[PDB]
Amino acid sequence: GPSRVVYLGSIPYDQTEEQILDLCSNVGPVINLKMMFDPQTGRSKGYAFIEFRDLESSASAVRNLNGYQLGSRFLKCGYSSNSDISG
Repeated sequence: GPSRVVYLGSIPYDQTEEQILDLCSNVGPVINLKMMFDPQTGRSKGYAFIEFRDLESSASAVRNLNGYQLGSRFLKCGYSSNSDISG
């Protein structure tokens, strides 16, 4: 059914968690954010899970961030679940 959680993919590898939190906060209030990193190098894997406070905000993220041009990359954004953001 509906979800507060989205995935955000194709993120430039140099984007920080702070930057992605700013991008998402613009869309709406964020209550959790998990950026994926390589366990050894710490290098970004170029995707994240974001949980918004409400359903309107996650829907807005899917609408506004899917295909959003961030530097040279085109973001992908769709619905995810509690399982994804919890690991």
